[PDB]
Amino acid sequence: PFEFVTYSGEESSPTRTRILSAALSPAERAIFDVPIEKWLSIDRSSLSGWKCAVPRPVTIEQLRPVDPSDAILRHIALYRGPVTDLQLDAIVNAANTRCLGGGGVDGAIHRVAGPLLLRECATFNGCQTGECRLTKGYQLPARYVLHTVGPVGERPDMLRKCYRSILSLALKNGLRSIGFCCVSTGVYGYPLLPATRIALGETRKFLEEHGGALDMCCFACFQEDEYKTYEKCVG
Repeated sequence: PFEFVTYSGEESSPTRTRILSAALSPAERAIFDVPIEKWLSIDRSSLSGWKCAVPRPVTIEQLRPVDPSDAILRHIALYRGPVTDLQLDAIVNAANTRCLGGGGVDGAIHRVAGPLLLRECATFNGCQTGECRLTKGYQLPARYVLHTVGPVGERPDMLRKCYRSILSLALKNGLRSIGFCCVSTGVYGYPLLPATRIALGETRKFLEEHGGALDMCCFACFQEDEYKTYEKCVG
């Protein structure tokens, strides 16, 4: 009934051309051609080209909410592991401005999802800082990927704007569960604790104003320092 909103903002190309010129099998081409709106509910195993690349996905049912009693914290969990394990409606990819893969979480999301993720990214012209692109998740257990570009260094309005762009696209398109990674921390140099407070603060904001639209915001903390910082902040 609705066309998805796939970019939160308003609108090198040789590389994009080369990525898009690569041959596809007929089975891969059929996956790539599924309309973005249908991917959420399609039976992915009905497509002969598809498989899930994560042997034991983590489902909503397996996540421990921070506090079941609380109207907000029943919808938040922490996960000790990579965001790519999470079988949710979307996971967040901490991309760069080119939005064509890279190192760290960007690179691992591309490896698990398979080469169609890169190909879909090559159909649009990058992602501005503060904004979010939506793509299918291909071989990930999660249905979609929310590609966001965080700021370099400690720019709080810009980082807030990432979390807003992500949560706003999720609400508009009916994505009810989101797996977050730690945007702008590590090599982009946003200090970990202040970044974490922005992430949790914006998420709380959304959960207060839009209770019946979001079932679960999961914060995947692959590293120990990330996990302990989030753990201390939430309870």
